[PDB]
Amino acid sequence: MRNYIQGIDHVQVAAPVGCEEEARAFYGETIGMEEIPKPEELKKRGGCWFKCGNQEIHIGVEQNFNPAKRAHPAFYVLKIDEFKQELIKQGIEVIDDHARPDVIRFYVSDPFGNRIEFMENK
Amino acid sequence: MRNYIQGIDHVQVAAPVGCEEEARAFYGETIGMEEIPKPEELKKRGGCWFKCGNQEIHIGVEQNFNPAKRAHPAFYVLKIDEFKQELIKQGIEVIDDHARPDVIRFYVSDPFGNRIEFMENKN
Repeated sequence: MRNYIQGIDHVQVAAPVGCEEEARAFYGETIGMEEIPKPEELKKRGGCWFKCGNQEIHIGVEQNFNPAKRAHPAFYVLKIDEFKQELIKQGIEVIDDHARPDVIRFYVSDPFGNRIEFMENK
Repeated sequence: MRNYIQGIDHVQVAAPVGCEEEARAFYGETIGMEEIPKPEELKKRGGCWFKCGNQEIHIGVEQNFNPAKRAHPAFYVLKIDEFKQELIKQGIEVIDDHARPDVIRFYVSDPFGNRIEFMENKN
């Protein structure tokens, strides 16, 4: 078979109804992603989209939300140790991980309890 | 604040213990992604990694696996039309989505019940 898949366009992360202020304050303010406008048709669904490099993260509203604690997206970060201190400074709780040896990584939870990984190569 | 975040490096998709054969059959054979060897130190954890463009998908083993039927990763596809009919040819069930009119897209479930989305911009 031919090679159709070109990469990850975006990841969708779930959140409850009314999540927007908190989503904006964490993804936008705190970790510093740029919010982007949703397509006109999809606005009526609630939620927020944010840009990270050539990819996006779509925070989507769910009727019966449960956070994703295991499966999760991993974002590549420049200057990870500087970024991490910027998070710690803002009261974000971080969890370091040394299991993968040529990579620096840590985990955080978004305001809704969803697992996020940040990594950079050593 | 400076702009530290560069992109999505990978997505971790959960699966049960013993999933490797079924994961390779679907992610590798069916959808056609290239299997990537895991770091030596991580072998014992089970699971498999597949390449997609400058990104990866990591299938990670979970004893307490719960499939992600709603929140999911979305993969960009060239010639999605033709990709979709290649999946149907192989007996894969596809669920089209027409809500976003600038984009063609559809969902499938992997063998463990996780939702995956495929999309392409319209020309």
